Amino acid sequence: MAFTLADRVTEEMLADKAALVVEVVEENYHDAPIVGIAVVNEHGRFFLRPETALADPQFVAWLGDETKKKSMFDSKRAAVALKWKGIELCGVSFDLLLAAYLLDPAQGVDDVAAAAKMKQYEAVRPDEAVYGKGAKRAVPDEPVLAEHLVRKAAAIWALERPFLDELRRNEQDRLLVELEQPLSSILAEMEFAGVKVDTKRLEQMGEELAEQLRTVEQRIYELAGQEFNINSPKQLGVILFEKLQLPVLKKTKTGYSTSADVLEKLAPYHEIVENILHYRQLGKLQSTYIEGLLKVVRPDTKKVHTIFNQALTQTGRLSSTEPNLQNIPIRLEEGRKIRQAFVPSESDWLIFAADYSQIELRVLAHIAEDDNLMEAFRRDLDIHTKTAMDIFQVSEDEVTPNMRRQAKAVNFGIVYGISDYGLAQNLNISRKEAAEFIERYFESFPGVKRYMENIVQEAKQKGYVTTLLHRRRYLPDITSRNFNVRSFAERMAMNTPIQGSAADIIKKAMIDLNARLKEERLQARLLLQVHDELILEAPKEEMERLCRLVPEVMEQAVTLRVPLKVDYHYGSTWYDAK
DNA sequence: GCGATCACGT
DNA sequence: GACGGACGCA
Repeated sequence: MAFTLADRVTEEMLADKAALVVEVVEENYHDAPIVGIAVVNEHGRFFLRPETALADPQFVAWLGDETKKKSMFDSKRAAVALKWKGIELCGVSFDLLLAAYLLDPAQGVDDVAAAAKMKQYEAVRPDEAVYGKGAKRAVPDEPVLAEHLVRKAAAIWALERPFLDELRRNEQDRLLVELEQPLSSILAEMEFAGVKVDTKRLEQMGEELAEQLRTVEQRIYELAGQEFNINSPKQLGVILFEKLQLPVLKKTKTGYSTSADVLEKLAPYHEIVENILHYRQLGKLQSTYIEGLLKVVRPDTKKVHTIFNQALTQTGRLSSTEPNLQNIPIRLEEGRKIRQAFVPSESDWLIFAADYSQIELRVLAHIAEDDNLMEAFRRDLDIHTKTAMDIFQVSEDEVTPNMRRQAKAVNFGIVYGISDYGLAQNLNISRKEAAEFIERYFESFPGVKRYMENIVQEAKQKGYVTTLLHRRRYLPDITSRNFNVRSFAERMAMNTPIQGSAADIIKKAMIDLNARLKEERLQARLLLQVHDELILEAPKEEMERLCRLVPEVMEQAVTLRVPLKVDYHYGSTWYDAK
């Protein structure tokens, strides 16, 4: 493009409206370099070196002025990288990444060029073509870098209006401006704050694990003949199914299955199997959680700073990476103790955790208007026990533990939209038997059945389904003549208004909570979101206020035909917040 | 640099 | 045949 390579900041660069590019090339933008800045506004196109621009008091003033509106792509990346430099970014009124995510989350828009292609704009290169792939990644020389950054800013400048126009046609403009963009700032603060980690406690757990892995690893070698890579399903498969001749219950595309569900059925045949299961559990904790956390914890602050991917999933859920903090173990006690290493950032603070109880089935009761399901939540029943009572036609005192377990698994399948092979699998029954359970469910909950039928028809007719706050998911596969592919699209038509509305609700709750915390002059702060749960830390003197405030704000985020209900706990570590 | 397999929470 | 971090091979 035609643009100015500026040696200093000028007044015409600080207009009331601009496309702004604050380029961070490193994937993890925490404390990462800013390699260049581009500004496009009514007066022209400008490239600035960050050493110049970020030391200029008027430019910094302009970045922080809420009344100076900026249009950007992935403003959270820029906001966080600037936070690490002590600079506040305000006034971002349009985020092209989030706009493209809302318009079609299946596109996988991850740079300006991919978003621009959605509106037939191609005068910008993909970041990968400019910087390189993995190891071959590099920042090019200034003339090349400056043209790329100005071309990205020019693209944002030209694309704001067509994206906003389509968002408005879809009734998603408020979803962008009042939900996703405010949430992006809250996520930035959460990531920047980080979670404090007790690294010595993690190290001693790693030491304990490494000893136990060593003991089980040698026991496996004695029970087998040879030594082998227990972590490679191929070598393990030769040992189990050829050397020891265990029955082959399930094959994979490349060989025999050694999944935990197959190994458990093989346990009676040979002592080695239980040890492989034990090794898999321990190795999971060591490699994924202990080693992963120690690798990414910042050694100066002893904090981990995750990155929440706000623009990735087709349901509207967040994801979390580097480290992923949304799948820290909790089901088994050995892994749950890892949560003891997540601690408040200040002495005499505590961890506070609040979770919605059954938000997805409450959402389902609301959208389906199912009388039976609505009444169960209005009575605040144990929904798994109640589902077992209806599915199996027994009174509450005849629900056995196994009945409740199988009803909970049906509830899981309904809440996530898993296939009948999925449900049969984790219930260890036949696909046919799993389908009969679903059948008995629809008979006890005929409103849910009507809703499933109607929403599949709606998806076929409109081409998409929507959530309570107008998030959209397109389902072109709903007319596929491949039965599996079509069934998958049908389940996604059912599931997305459920899981996606629950995502809408907690995102609004986060916005409301952040505003309420400031109103009430609390020091408490949000640290993590885990799909239906919010994790905070606060001075211990604030716990009593948070016990009243947090559940109320989360419960009042939307109004449904059934109440929402939030449980909460607090303690000295994340583990204790139970 | 990839594709494949397994496993964690919600 | 829901979704979203970590051998094999190359």
